[PDB]
Amino acid sequence: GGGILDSMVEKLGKLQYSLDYDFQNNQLLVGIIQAAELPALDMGGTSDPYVKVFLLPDKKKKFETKVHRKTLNPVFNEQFTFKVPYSELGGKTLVMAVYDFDRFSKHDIIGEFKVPMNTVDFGHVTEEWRDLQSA
Ligand code: NA
Ligand code: NA
Ligand code: NA
Ligand code: NA
Ligand code: NA
Ligand code: NA
Ligand code: NA
Repeated sequence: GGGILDSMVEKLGKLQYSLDYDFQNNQLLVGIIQAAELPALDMGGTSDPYVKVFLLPDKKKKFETKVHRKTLNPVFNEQFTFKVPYSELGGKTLVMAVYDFDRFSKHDIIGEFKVPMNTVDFGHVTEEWRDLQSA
């Protein structure tokens, strides 16, 4: 069953987020809440996680949480706002990507996932845990 095991979702941790569309101010609100069970490094190391948060296909610069040093279970508790009228949302996709900050080399991705806005349930707050997907 090795081929089948290789196809399984790898244990790269999970991110909890929330989402709500503010119809008063016409903006998408995103909560980056916390991550859990991020993978250990070699030599028993922990990573320095942060999250990038952004819409596709939009080309504007990505939002980022603070970096949380030396933790596999960070609590971010950050909010981000996207000023996009509802009518223009559905064709877009929200991306959340967790990276390992390093000062001296490329920041390795830990993993990512995507939320197409056309299967967002508008008008109720969305909150879930999502397994980070390999990249
Ligand atoms: Na696997
Ligand atoms: Na694998
Ligand atoms: Na493999
Ligand atoms: Na994975
Ligand atoms: Na997983
Ligand atoms: Na995972
Ligand atoms: Na956590």
